[PDB]
Amino acid sequence: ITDSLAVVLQRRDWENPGVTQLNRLAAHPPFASWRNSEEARTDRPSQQLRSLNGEWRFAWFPAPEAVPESWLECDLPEADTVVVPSNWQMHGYDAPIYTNVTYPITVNPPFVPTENPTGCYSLTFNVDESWLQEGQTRIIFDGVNSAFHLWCNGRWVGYGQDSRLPSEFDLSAFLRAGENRLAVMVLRWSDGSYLEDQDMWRM
Amino acid sequence: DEANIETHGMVPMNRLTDDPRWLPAMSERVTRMVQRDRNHPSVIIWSLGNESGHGANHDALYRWIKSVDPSRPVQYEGGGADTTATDIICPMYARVDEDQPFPAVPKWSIKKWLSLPGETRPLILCEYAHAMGNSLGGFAKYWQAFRQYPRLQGGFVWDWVDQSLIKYDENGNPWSAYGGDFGDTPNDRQFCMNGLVFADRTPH
Amino acid sequence: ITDSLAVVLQRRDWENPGVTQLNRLAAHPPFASWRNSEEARTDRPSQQLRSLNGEWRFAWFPAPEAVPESWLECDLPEADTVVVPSNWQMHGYDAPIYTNVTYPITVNPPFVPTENPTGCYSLTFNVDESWLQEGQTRIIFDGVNSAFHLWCNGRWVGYGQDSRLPSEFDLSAFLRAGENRLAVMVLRWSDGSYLEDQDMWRMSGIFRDVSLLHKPTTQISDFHVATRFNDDFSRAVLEAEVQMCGELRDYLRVTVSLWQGETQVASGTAPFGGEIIDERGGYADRVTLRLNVENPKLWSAEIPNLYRAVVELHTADGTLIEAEACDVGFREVRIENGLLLLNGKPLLIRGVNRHEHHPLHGQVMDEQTMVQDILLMKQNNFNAVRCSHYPNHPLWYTLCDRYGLYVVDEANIETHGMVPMNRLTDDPRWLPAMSERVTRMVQRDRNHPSVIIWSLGNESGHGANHDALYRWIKSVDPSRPVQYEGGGADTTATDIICPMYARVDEDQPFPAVPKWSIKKWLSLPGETRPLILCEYAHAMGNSLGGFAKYWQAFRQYPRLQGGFVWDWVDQSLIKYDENGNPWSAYGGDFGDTPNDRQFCMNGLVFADRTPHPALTEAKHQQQFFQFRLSGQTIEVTSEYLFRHSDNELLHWMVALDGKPLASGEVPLDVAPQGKQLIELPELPQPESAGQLWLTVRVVQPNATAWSEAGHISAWQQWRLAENLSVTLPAASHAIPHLTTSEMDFCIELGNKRWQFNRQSGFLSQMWIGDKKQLLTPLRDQFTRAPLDNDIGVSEATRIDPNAWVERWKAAGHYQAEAALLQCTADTLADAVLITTAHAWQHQGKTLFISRKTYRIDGSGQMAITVDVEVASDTPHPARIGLNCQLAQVAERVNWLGLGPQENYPDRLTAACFDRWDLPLSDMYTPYVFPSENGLRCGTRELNYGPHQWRGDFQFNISRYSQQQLMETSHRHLLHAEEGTWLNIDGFHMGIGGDDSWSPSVSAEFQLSAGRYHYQLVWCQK
Ligand SMILES: *[C@H]1O[C@H](CO)[C@H](O)[C@H](O)[C@H]1F
Ligand SMILES: *[C@H]1O[C@H](CO)[C@H](O)[C@H](O)[C@H]1F
Ligand SMILES: [Mg+2]
Ligand SMILES: [Mg+2]
Ligand SMILES: [Mg+2]
Ligand SMILES: [Mg+2]
Ligand code: NA
Ligand code: NA
Ligand code: NA
Ligand code: NA
Repeated sequence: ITDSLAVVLQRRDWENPGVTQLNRLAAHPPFASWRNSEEARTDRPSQQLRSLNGEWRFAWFPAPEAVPESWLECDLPEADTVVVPSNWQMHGYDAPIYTNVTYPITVNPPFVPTENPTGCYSLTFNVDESWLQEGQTRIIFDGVNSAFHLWCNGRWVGYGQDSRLPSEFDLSAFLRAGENRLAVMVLRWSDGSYLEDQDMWRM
Repeated sequence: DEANIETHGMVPMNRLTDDPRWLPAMSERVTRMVQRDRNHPSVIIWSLGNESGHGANHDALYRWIKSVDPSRPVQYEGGGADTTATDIICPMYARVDEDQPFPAVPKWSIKKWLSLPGETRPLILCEYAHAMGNSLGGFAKYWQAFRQYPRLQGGFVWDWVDQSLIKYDENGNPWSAYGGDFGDTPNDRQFCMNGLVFADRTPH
Repeated sequence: ITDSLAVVLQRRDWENPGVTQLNRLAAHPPFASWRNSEEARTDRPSQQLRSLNGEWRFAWFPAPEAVPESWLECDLPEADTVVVPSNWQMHGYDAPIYTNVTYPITVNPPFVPTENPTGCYSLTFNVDESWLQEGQTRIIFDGVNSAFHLWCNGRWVGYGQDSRLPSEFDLSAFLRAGENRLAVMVLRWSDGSYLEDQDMWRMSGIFRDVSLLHKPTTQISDFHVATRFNDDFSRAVLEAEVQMCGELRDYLRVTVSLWQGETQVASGTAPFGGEIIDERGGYADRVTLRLNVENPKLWSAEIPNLYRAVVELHTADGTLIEAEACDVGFREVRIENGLLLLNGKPLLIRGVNRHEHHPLHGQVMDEQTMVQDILLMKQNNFNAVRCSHYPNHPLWYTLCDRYGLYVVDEANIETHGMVPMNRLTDDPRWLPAMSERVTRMVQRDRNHPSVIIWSLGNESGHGANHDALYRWIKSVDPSRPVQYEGGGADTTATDIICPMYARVDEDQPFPAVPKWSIKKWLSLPGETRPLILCEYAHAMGNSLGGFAKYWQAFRQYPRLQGGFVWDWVDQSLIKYDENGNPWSAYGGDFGDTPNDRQFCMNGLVFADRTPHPALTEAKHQQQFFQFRLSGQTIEVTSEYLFRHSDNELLHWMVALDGKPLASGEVPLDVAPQGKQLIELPELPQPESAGQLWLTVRVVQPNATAWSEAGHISAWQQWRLAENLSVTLPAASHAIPHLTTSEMDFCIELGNKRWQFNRQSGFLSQMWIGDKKQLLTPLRDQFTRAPLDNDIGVSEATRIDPNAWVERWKAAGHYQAEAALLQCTADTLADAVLITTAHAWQHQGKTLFISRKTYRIDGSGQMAITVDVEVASDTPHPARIGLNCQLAQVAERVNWLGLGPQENYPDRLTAACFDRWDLPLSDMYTPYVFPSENGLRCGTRELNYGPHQWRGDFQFNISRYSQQQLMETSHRHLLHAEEGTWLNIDGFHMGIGGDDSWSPSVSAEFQLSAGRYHYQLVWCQK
């Protein structure tokens, strides 16, 4: 219930420079968690590290509000299957903008426009329970533009800003053995946007 | 390595950078970077960001890094390319011999810049020789100067690849698109194409 | 619904350093929103400003969760009516805690404990709708500890952290005409708590003012003032920067006027829009004016010259939108070439640290008190104060501005309990939080002239966050230097070397963060900064020993620019006994755990603002006039930088052993930093025997704003001469008669009789007539009821085997047994002679040996001679003297020696040698935590009752045995003993105070000679 959109979006974290993250872990150099020296030594691949890149389900909305509560629970009918990672403008969802100096949105920090292209990404996956027993399990987004909320198995997890750095969260307490489902709600505009006026395509 | 901060559209440019309220946000942007990348030998300079004027938040951040990672110098062009927040004079587009004396943030000929009273820093252009379209005229002037003045230690050309996107015609023919080609508004058109190479990595 | 607690508290903002506020407005100097220039100009009261202080409804809960949803809606049945502002522990809701270092809660940032005392405050009020129509209405909390949520008319509004700064919110959209209701939920613990580990009582609530402010939609959002001068201060520039909020229109104007009372000194008007600042342009919504001022009058703590500045936001036609104002001081603070200057001159800080504390109100402040403090300080020669360790109540600054005191503004950050101390300060994650704490302060206080230094906080180690912040300020406000002691007192984050408790000449070389002798500190290779101690001379209990050493050094070393004593007032609270009797309480007195006991009492004054004796020592060492005596000439030197001795009278006087022979008066005429010679009239050359002493005092004929007429501001005395007595006692027509029992010896002479017990070897009783005179036999004494300093602990937990007391105890000083080695009696031609020798031992060790002679003559005088030997290997004893309990009890006490206040060997410079007479009561110092006190040194003659003692000693006298004192923890528990207790010391150890958690008594003050000798004469009238 407090995991409810209605509730979560109430705060409008994306319109507050004071909130740039929620429950996001601390930063650090790259980890693999090898369990064998040699492997690490030779840069092999670590099994404690797993990619979630691939097909995912996507759905676009003109606004966060328009997102339907069910989304949390169940995938949409009208959802598409998409490759991650990617930029949604690249898939026809909306337009990429090429402005230099001038902000794409109206200048009224820390406010973002009411119509803010929301992208609901979801993904269902499996987890070895071995992981579920001992240790700690976190998820990592190397890059999400510009802002976003996150749920795991219906449960609200956290929030993050800054499109260029990684975001990490402890999933440890939301995971179930076997089948899990992530629901990431991503926003075009955020207060972070005011700090991202680079002369490039806005995606 | 450069922090993710550009407030270029603000007015004046440092509207936010000079505001405490934004300090935390900014802060995160620097700290985190550092935290993440500091072990790579290729990173040799830290940069606070780009075109965000010059504000106190900058000074504070500059300092922070200095304290945390003294192994690398810090640079930042905003607000004149020679502020208290930069270890290197890193202007963008300063001419070899001509001065461009804008108010508040003039761009001196780089040879002159070095000699200003009290100036002691090295100078490296953060941006030079705009490679847009049929360009790069005058490149050699720079090289020569760089070669003759010790304190002129080079620069970074702007920039590598054109920021063009592919589109298709009815015949499913691909073509290079730029600003406004997506009905995107507002837009700056070709301005996103300043590379030395074409998006496909084919050389100009 | 989303206004629902259930929902709101879901987030648990108070357990997230990332969230320090929600919907809180921006910081700024104080606004009133006057709508009339004159009013603003004269500081009248603005109607757009309304106080919500008063009766409010309160209810307490063990936890936030326990709060009931209805609360939002309706007041509770079980609610109480309470006064705001206040601290709820002060009303019995829960306990106040007195812990120093150790955090009250468990260390697990950013987590607070589950049981967290919640206080629900509510208030219903009315609003003129006029306000409701146009403009903007916000509310302001000057102080709420530690964190809180807020609702208005059922609607959730915002959240805030940092107990020491104001929180503002726009109410504009929640107000209804007429009846409104606020609901504030306040929490004890928050993540903010981790940044608030100050050594003080841990309290909570809405302890500072609550108010409402009505402002135009288009208003003045902020402004700053700055003064620049020529090389000689012959001319200045006032520069004001103003910012506006609202919508911008070309007919807008700004006017800034400067007033000197009735006089308008300067004015300037302009339209918004700044100079180009960068490639994008300037600030359209700001404007900066520059006013020229010729021969401005400077502000100083010596002479707080003020000006009034008015900022009017108006239209081009003349219509005023609103006004704001402030007092302005023309002064320049700068560090140049190792020195801290003010208006070009190098300062000498006579400072003190001060907390916002009231014995009754807890942490709630008021004008009345504030002023009191100020007055006192000023009267005691203080010129500066440090806001240990958070921004103070706003009024304070004004007062200081007006009265004249230099101030150090300090950010609200102490993480003392962390480990290592900089665990958080060195963490980026905490940077934002920290940041807010500094930025906001600055934003708020920067226009006050009294603030001359910014401080980043206290005892939080040294971390990068510090450096960053230091820098920030430097950039934003270059007008003042920044200091910070953490991490060694000399880091990159401080402009001044500001250690705490560094000794004058001794080094304390702790690892990583050694404390060098301050003279040495300056000379370290590459060091160039000035040094000012942020804390020195711990005033806990009977302390301040060694104060003068500091003063002297300060005076001799240029770069030593003073310090701040720690600290002003004891942090004691009042309690009541069953008889509804009030009494001073300290740590643990509320069952508070954990606690640091007396540790919260380190003031120069008692919570009621009653002075400790130490205060005087301070007053004297800090005097602004210095004297030198040469021949018949007195040299006077002024330590004023800016004023002339225009309210000064010098009274002098000569006395012989107390007998005044001549006195005079001379008006002072000295320039700041100048000398004045005073020629003395031929002095009297008494024949009589005794000591000739000269004494001078400085008086303020006329009253001042902080002093009464005839105030004494300085004094000094000198011994001119000595005429030794060569006379002899005339013959007695008789001589005492000795009688020997088996049990003792009896000396008789007239009505007089003396008895010495033969087994004890002591003078056991004596009679005058048929009246016994003693309840206790006269005997040697080598110890004292430990002083705070002797005990020396800073944490209840940690005991120092090196503490004096520890050593004394362990040595058996407190329990050694006397042993008669010998006792003899003999009859001389003119007297009777008694001889004794005792040994004090402990476990086979002989600690001391005492050898005496008593000689009674025909005149009925008893002369005593004492010679003591002390084992080289025993710890130096606290004292060497005698004691006894007299049967009698009298009203007054009269002596010829140093006085009149309590004075100790290492704390007696302020004392004067003269003849004093006081009531017995005054001979006792009611230190809350009791110990040895009331001593007076350099006494030659003492009178009590029919008795008289002569020699050269120190003594104390009261109704309490040392044992009682030593055994009672609170002043309120002592009770007078049967007669009068008298302690006569041939010698007494110093008291120390460089710090109170280590041995701080200088060697020159220890009883280390090994051999001591003293004599006395006892008689009656
Ligand atoms: C330097 O100039 C180029 C112009 O093409 C870009 O705008 C960069 O972002 C700027 F830093
Ligand atoms: C300096 O020392 C005193 C000791 O009584 C207090 O703990 C202050 O807070 C500290 F800064
Ligand atoms: Mg935000
Ligand atoms: Mg740009
Ligand atoms: Mg918080
Ligand atoms: Mg402390
Ligand atoms: Na070169
Ligand atoms: Na470009
Ligand atoms: Na000095
Ligand atoms: Na203390």
